[PDB]
Amino acid sequence: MKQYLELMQKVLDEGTQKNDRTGTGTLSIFGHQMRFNLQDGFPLVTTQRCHLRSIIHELLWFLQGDTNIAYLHENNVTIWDEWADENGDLGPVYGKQWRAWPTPDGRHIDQITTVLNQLKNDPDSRRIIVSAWNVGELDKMALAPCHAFFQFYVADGKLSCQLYQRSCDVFLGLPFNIASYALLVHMMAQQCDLEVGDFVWTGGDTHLYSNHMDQTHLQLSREPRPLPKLIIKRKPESIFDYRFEDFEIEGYDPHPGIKAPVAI
Amino acid sequence: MKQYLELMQKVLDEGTQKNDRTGTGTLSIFGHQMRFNLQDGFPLVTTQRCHLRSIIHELLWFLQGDTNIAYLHENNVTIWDEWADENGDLGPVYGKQWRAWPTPDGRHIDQITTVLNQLKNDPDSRRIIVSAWNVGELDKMALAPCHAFFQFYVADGKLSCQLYQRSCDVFLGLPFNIASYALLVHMMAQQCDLEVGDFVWTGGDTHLYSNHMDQTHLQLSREPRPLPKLIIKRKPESIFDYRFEDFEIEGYDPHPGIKAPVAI
Ligand SMILES: O=c1ccn([C@H]2C[C@H](O)[C@@H](COP(=O)(O)O)O2)c(=O)[nH]1
Ligand SMILES: O=c1ccn([C@H]2C[C@H](O)[C@@H](COP(=O)(O)O)O2)c(=O)[nH]1
Repeated sequence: MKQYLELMQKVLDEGTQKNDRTGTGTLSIFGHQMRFNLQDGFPLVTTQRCHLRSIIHELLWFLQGDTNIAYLHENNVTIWDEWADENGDLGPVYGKQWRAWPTPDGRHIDQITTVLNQLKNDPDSRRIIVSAWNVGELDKMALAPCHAFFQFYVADGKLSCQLYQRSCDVFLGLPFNIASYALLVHMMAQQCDLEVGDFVWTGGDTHLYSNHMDQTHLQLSREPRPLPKLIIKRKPESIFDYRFEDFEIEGYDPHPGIKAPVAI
Repeated sequence: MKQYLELMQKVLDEGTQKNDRTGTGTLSIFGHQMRFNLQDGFPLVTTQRCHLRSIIHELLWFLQGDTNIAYLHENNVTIWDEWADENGDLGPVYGKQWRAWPTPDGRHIDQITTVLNQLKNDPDSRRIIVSAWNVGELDKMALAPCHAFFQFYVADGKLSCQLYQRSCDVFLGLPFNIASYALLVHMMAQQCDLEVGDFVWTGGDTHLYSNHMDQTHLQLSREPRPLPKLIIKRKPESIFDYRFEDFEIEGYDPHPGIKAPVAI
């Protein structure tokens, strides 16, 4: 995508050498923002083939408030294997904070339902927020939330959403983080009878790993193709009733996939 | 300031009519980001006189973990009077979340000290974050945090900071939110022996109230003056030991102040 490739070029031209936790260096910039008008089409990177299958199951899993990978395994989705323990537990990550944020007084807060209530009853609210940054449970999580905080907004019958991502691997992580939240905006809007608006991506430490230089130059030489269109085949009774097969992406014609290896 | 006036013009040209909770309409945009190189000077609006006295005491108060306005009153700072109850309590707002985020297991998390520890021991960390968005305590707060979440970043000996502000009154709130966090970046950097870098402001619902149109046009006709320089007179033993008199702003020559009335 145009916005995506411009970011890639910006990290190359303006990034500072910065080390990560494993010791692999990165080229990093701090603070960036991109906007995607969802009416122009589904924001799925075309300059390299992205497989949506995993994204969709992962999102459905988050909505379930599930933090054990069993559901992912029944569908042979292995993207969280790296972090799970022998029982397949990840600790109180995303889904748990979204659906059951624990309070000091013994309650569990359903932020997803809270957000739906606000979108239907008080759409002008400037506090329609979901946060996975639960300070008191950070130590128990396999990993600290990257996509930590997001806010919804309604104006003229259009649902917009801004995500704050504290850390971002532009090559390997970003394509998937964008498609994931754009998808959630489409589900949310369908359930609230609103049109889709903008998905605003805001990043903190936005970077490219130094061992991904050839892959980046290769993708930077490719030309963006038309964006696909997302179609939701049915309208479930609630946000927790979607199923994998309800979604179809039409018109997605990507350039070949590029492999990016990681150090251990 | 240039970035500030450009935002003001953008809300006028691109904002959508949106109602707020009191019923006063606003012109609103969603998602905006500005960057301030703190080495270029202290980001205090010059196209209208801003009084830093209140900003400074409020910040010192936040750092104390104090949520009762008594300290503000001893210094005749009344900016929180509107929200306090008869005892002068605001509930678990900013200072309490910053210094004593309560966990379900009975602990109180000092996010400010946590952040200092990381800046000194693990400066490359991509998780140096402070959040006031404590979902479990929102109902008890006089008001939901506007400046909800911020992240620090170190690269080449420079301390940068990005604030996520969910809601923003460009005329009345913004000048003060910027100066407040820029000040905190200077204190933080002094305590960690780092140079100051960039303060990145990211906003959610960014707006101007409709009864502030004349004031906005008046400020938009003024020319930005040189930015002042902040000087910190001494180096306290810790981040909790600053005092009002440690700060001096030099070279601040603002245009006259503009009053903006609010509906009740
Ligand atoms: O959804 C995700 C999850 C992780 N990352 C990246 C950012 C980093 O390169 C790494 C996490 O490192 P820490 O940031 O946490 O340290 O993975 C993403 O880009 N997106
Ligand atoms: O630090 C602050 C605190 C409040 N506001 C503004 C944003 C809104 O105009 C109002 C809060 O309204 P709600 O957003 O909460 O609804 O005050 C700021 O700009 N800055």
